[PDB]
Amino acid sequence: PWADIMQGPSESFVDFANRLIKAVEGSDLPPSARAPVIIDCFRQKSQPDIQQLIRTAPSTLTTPGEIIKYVLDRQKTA
Amino acid sequence: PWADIMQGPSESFVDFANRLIKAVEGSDLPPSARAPVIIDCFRQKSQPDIQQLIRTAPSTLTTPGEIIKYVLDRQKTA
Amino acid sequence: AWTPLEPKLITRLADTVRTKGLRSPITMAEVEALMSSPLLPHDVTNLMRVILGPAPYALWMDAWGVQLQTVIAAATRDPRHPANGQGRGERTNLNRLKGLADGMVGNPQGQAALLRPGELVAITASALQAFREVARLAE
Amino acid sequence: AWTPLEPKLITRLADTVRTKGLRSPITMAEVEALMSSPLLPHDVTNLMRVILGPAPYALWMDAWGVQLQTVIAAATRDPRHPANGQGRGERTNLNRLKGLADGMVGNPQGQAALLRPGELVAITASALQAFREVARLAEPWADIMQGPSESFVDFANRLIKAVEGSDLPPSARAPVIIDCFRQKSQPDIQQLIRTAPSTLTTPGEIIKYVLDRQKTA
Amino acid sequence: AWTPLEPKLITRLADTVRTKGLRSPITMAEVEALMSSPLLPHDVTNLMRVILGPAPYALWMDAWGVQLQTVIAAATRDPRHPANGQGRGERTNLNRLKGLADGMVGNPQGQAALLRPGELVAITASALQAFREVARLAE
Amino acid sequence: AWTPLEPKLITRLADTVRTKGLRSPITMAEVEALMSSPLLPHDVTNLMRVILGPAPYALWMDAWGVQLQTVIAAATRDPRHPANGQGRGERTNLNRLKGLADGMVGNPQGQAALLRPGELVAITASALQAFREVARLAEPWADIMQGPSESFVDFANRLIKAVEGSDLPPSARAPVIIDCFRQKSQPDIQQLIRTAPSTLTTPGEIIKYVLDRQKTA
Amino acid sequence: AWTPLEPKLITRLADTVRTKGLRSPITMAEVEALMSSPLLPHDVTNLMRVILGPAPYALWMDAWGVQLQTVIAAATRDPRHPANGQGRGERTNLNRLKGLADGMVGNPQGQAALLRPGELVAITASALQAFREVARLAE
Amino acid sequence: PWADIMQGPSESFVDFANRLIKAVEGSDLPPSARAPVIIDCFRQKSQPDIQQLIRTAPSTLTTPGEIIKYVLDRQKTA
Amino acid sequence: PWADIMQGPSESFVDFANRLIKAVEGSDLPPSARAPVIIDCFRQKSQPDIQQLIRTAPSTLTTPGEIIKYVLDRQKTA
Amino acid sequence: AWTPLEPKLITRLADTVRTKGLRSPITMAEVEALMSSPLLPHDVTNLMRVILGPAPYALWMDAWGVQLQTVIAAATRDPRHPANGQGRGERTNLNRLKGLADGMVGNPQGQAALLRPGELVAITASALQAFREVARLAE
Repeated sequence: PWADIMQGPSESFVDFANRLIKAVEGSDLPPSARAPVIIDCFRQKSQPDIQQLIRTAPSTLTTPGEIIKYVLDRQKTA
Repeated sequence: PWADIMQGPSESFVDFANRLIKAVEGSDLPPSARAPVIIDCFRQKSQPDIQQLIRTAPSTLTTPGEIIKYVLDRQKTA
Repeated sequence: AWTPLEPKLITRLADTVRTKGLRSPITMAEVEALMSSPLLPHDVTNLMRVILGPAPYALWMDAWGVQLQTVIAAATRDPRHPANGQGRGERTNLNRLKGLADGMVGNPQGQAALLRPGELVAITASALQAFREVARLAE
Repeated sequence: AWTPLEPKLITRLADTVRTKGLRSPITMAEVEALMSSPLLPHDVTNLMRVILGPAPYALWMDAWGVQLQTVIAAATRDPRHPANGQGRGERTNLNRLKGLADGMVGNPQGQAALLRPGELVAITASALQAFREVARLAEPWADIMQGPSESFVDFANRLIKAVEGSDLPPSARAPVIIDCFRQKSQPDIQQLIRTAPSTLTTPGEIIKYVLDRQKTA
Repeated sequence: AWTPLEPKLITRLADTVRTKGLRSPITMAEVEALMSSPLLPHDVTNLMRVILGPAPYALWMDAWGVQLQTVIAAATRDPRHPANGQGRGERTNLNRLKGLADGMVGNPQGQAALLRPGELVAITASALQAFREVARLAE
Repeated sequence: AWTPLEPKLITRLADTVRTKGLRSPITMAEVEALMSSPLLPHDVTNLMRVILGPAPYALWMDAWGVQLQTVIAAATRDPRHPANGQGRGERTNLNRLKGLADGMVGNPQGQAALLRPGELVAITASALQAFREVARLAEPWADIMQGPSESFVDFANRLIKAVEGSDLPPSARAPVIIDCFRQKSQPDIQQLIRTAPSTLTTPGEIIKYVLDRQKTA
Repeated sequence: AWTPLEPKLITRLADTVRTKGLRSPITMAEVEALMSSPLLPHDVTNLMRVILGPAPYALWMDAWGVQLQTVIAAATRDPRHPANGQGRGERTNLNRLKGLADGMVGNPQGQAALLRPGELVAITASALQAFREVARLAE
Repeated sequence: PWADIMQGPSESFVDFANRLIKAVEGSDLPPSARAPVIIDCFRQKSQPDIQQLIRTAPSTLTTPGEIIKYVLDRQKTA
Repeated sequence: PWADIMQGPSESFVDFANRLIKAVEGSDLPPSARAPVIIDCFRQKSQPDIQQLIRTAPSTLTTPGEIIKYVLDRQKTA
Repeated sequence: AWTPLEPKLITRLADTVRTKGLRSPITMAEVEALMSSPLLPHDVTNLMRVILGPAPYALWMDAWGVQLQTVIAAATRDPRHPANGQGRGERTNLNRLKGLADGMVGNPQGQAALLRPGELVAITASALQAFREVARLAE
C-alpha cells in the first residue's frame, strides 16, 4: 500500500524513493494521478529533515525527478 | 509608525504582513515609495528565520505579493 | 447605467470572510452570490479591496492579471471570442479588461458604456478563478 | 526493420548494474557496448526502464530531456544538423526525438520508418550523456589520508579512485593527484618524495619512485 | 566499421587479472588472445581502463607513451613504415597514434575511418609491450 | 643616454623586500613599479645585487639565464623577434642579452647605445619571470583543516593563501578552493554548504552564504 | 605609455585599510584618491590584491565581475557607449574589460595600447562600486 | 673569516648560505675562485644531514644556486 | 661461488666489489655474461643502504665501473 | 713494426701500484715513464689490464672512452688535427682510436700499420688523463 510508506529513521532517500515509486506505479491509480501523489508523498513522508529541506526550496519543484535531484544535492551527508 | 514594526517571536507571517502593509499604506509616504519600503521592511524585519528564507531565494522577488507567496510556500510549519 | 452593489451586502460578505475565512464553502457560495450579475472592473476591484486584506489583495491582483492574460491569449487564438469582434478593430486589449483603457480609468459610467457583455462575463469568471487560487494559497 | 535487443544481454547488463553499480568503468563499458548501434527512442527507453531502478529512471528521463533540448537548440542554431534537412519542413521537433511525434507513439516499427540516422545517433549520444550524469549524481578526495598502517599502493588506489570519480575537470586530475601524494601520505613518504633528486611530474612516476625507495617493513 | 569487444570477455579477463595477477602466464595468454585483432586506440585504452587498477593504469599509460615514442622515432628513421606513407604528407604523428588527432578524439568510428592497418598493428604491439613492462614492474 | 635609477627608490625597495619578504603582493607590485621602463642589463643586474641577498641573487642569476635561453630559442625559432632583425647579421646572442658582448662589458653607456628596445623589453620580462620563480622558490593546502575554535574567515584566508601560493595552475585554484571548503570546514559548515538551496560556483559566493547563515557563537 | 602607481602610496593605503577598516569614510576617501586617474585592469587588480586580504579579494572579484556584466548589458542596450563604437566591430566583450582579451593577458603595456578611455573609466567606476559593495558586506 | 663558518645545529640553511656567500664574496679571494669555494664549503660545512643530502645527489650540482635549490626542495621539514 | 657473495655488515664497498669481480671473472660464466651478472649482484647484494643508493640513481648505470664510481661518490661516510 | 713493453717493467710498475697506490707522485711518474713512447691501443689496454684491478679497470675504460670522445669532438671541430687528414676520407672514427676498426681488432701488427703518429699521441694523452681521473676517483 503506497499510503502506508514512510522513510525509516536509518533509511537513505534513494531507497525510500525507489520503494515509493514502485508502490505507486504498481497500484490501482490512474496514470495521470501518479506524479502528484508521488510528489505529495515525498513532501509529507520522508522524515522531517527532508520535509523541511523540500519545504524551503527557493525554486518550485513540479516533478519527482526534480525533487529527487534537489534532495540528493542538498542532503545532509551522514 | 511603519519603521517601528517588528514581527513578534510568536506572531505568524500573514499577521505581520497585514500590519506592515496597513501602516505603510496609511502613512505619509508618496504612492510610488510604498512597494520598495514594504519589500525592504520584509527583508530587515521579519525575524531572522524568515530573513534568511527571503535572502536565500533562488529567484529575485520584486513585489510584496511575490515575497508573501514565496514565504508562505517555504515557511517552517510550526 | 451603472448601479453599485449595496454596502450592506458588502459589509455582510466582509464579515463572513472575516469569521469563516477565505476557503469555507459558505464563503465561496456567498462570493458566487455577489458574483451573479456581470460586474465592471471597478466593481470587482473595489469589492476585493474591501473584503480582502492588503496581502491577499496583492495576491489577488497578481492572480487576476495572470488569468486575464490567459484569457487574452485564448482571445488572440480565436477571433470568435464574445469579447472580440469580427474585424481587427474590436480586438480586446488588457487595458480594456483591467479598466485601464482610455475613457475608463476611474470612471465606472464610461466603463459600463464602452464594455461588452462578453467582456464583463470574461472579467467576472477570471476574477472568480483568481479568488479561488488566492484562497487556496492563503491557507 | 526494427530488431529488439536480446533479453539475455539486457538481463546480464541489469545484473551488472545491480552488482557493480552505475559508476564502475566496467558498467560504463558494458553500456557503451549495448549503445553501439543507433537505437530508437523505444529501445533506449525500455533499456533504461529495465536496467535502472525507479528513482534513477526518473532522474535519467529528466537528464535525457535536458540534453535533447540542448541538441535541439544547437539544431536551430545550425540548419546543417544530420538530424535536420535543408528546407524548413525537415526541422526536427522534440516530439520526434523523444518518440512522441505522430505515427511513433508506442510503435517501434513506425518509429524506425520515419526516423533519420542522424536523429538516431543524436538520440543515442544524448542518452549516453544523460546516463553519465545520472550515474555521477546517484552515488571526498580532499579528506583522504594514508593511514598509519596502510600500504602505499592501497592509498594510491583509493586516492586515484576518489579523484577520477569526482566532479573535477579531466585536465585537473593529475596535478591534484600529485599534490595529494605530496601533502597526504604520512611524513615518511612525504620526505621521501620531497628529497627526490629528479623532478616527478606524473602520478605513475611518483608511484614507481616511492615503490623503489620505500622502507621495507 | 567499428565493433566493440564483448563485455563478457572483458569481465572474464578482468576477473582473471584480479585472481591470477598481472604476471601469470595464463593472464598474458588471455591478453594475447584479446589482443588478436588490431585494436583501435579507443579499444585498448578502455580495455586497460577496465582490467587494470588506477595505479597500474597510470603506469601503463606512461609505458605506452614511451613505446609509441620509440615507434615514432623508428618511423622517422625509416620512411617505409607500414604506418607511414611515401610522401611527407602521410607521416604519422603521436596525436594520430594515441587517438588525439583531429576527427578522432572520443569518436571510435572516425578513428577506425582514418587509421591505417599498419598504424593499428603498431599501436597494438606497443600496448602489449607496455603491458609486459608494467606487469614486470608492479610485482 | 643612460640614466640610473634613484638610490632612494632602490633603498626603499630593498627595505620593502627586507620587511615584507620576496613573495608579498606589495613587494611584487613595487618590483613591477621599478620594472616599468625597459632597463639595461646593467640596471637589472645591479638592482638584484642590491635588493636580494647573496643566495637569492645566485638563484636569480641562474633563473634569469634559463629564461633568457628560452627567449633565444624562441628567437631562433622566429626571425621576426623584436630583438632580432631580418638578415642573419642581426641575430641576438646571449652575450648581447646578458650584457657580455663586445663594447658592453661594464659600460652602461655603450650598452644603451648598441641595445635594441625589443632587446630591452625581452631582458626585462625575462628578469621579472626569474624574480617570480626565485621568490616562489626561496619561501601544504591539502593539509589545511578548520580548527574546532577557529572562525570561518580565518580558515578561508589561510586556505586561499596556501592554494594561491602553491604549484597549481591558475585555472585549477577556484575548483580546489571550493572542494576544500566543502570537505574541510568542520561538519557544521559542511552541512551548511551541503544544504544550499542555490548552487554556489565561486569561493566568494560560498563565503558570503556561510557568513550570512553561520551559527552566531 | 603605462606608469605604475607608487608602492609608497599603495603601502600607505594598505596600512590605512589595515587600521581603519574597509568602511571608514577616510578609507573610502583614500580609495577615491587613488581611483582618480583611469586605471587599467592590471592596476586595479594588483591594487585590490595588495590592499585587500584573500577573502575580501575573492568577494571583490565576484562583485567586480557582476558590475562589469551589468555594464556590458547596458552597452548592448545602447550602441553609444563611450566604450563601444558605432559599428559592430567595436563592441566590447568582457574579455576586453577584465583584461582577458588577446594581446592583454599579463601585459599592461599592450593593455594600455588597445583599451579606450571610456573602457578605462567604466572599468574604474565598476571597480569602485564593487569595492563599496564588498566593504558594506565584510562588516 | 669564510673558512670558520659552520651551519649551527638550529640554524636554517638559507641563513647559513647567506652568511657564507657574504663572507666569501667580501673577502680577499680572486673573483674566479668564489664559486668553487662556496660549493666546497656547502659540501663540508652544513651539518651532516645536509652533507649527506648533497652527497646523494643523482644529478651533478655545479653552481651554488643549483645546490641551494636542490637542498631547499629536498630538505627535512622541521 | 659468486652467487654466495654478500657484503658484510662491516665491510667496505671496494672490498666487496673486488671480491665479487674476482669470483665472477674467475668462474665458468661466458665472457659476455660477466658484466650483467656483476651489475645485478651489486643491486641485490650490497646491504640495503647501498641497495637503496643504487636504486634511487637519477641516471641509468649500465656498467660496473659507473656503479662503483656513483656509490663511491654518494656513499655514507662512516 | 710493433715491439711489446717488457714484462719486467710492467711487473715492477704493477708492484709499485700495489704498494704505493694509484695517486702517489712516484706512481704517476712511473706511469709517465712507461707512457713515453706513443703506445698502440693494444699496448695501453693490456697495460691497464695488468696494473689495475678489475673495478679500477672498468672505471678507466669508461674515462678513456669519454676523453677519446672529447678528442673526436675537437677533431670534427678542426680538420687540422694531427690524427685527421685534409680530405674527408681521413676523418678518424672512434673505432680507429679504440682499436675497434677493421684490420685492427686483436692484431697489434695491423694496428701499428694503419695508425697515424698523431693518432698514437692523442690516444696516449687521452689514456693518461683517464688514468689521472680514475686515480683521483678511486681514493
